Amino acid sequence: ARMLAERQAKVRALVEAAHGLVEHQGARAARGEISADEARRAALEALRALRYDGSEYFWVNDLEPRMVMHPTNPQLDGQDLSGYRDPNGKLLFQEFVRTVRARGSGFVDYLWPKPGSTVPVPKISFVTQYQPWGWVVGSGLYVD
Ligand SMILES: [Zn+2]
Repeated sequence: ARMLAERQAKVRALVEAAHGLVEHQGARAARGEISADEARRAALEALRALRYDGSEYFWVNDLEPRMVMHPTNPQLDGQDLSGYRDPNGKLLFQEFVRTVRARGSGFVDYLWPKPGSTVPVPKISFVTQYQPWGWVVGSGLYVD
């Protein structure tokens, strides 16, 4: 059974929620209520704090690509990701940026550890963009 389109739909749906949260903050900056900086910090505070289905999480990177906020591997924060490869050599962050720059959003598969461990395992993530800040927002499921 497969059965996996359903899980991908749920990831897609949670990432769309994260897109909503980000647009909501951006809109407030646009109307001049908070500075752009406050808006970005409020979005990151919510994304850093949120989990779903237990330990599933969101991260944010920019278009360089450079990490903005990663909640389970925070040592990546501010690091240049161009050239970051998983163990099969995949430039996965470059592929996120190409996908959103070319299609607006979409699924990208790659190898990445589960929270709390270090062995990269098969992952399928939905990534989306918030263009006014040059952000990519993502979340994925672990195939196994
Ligand atoms: Zn509101």
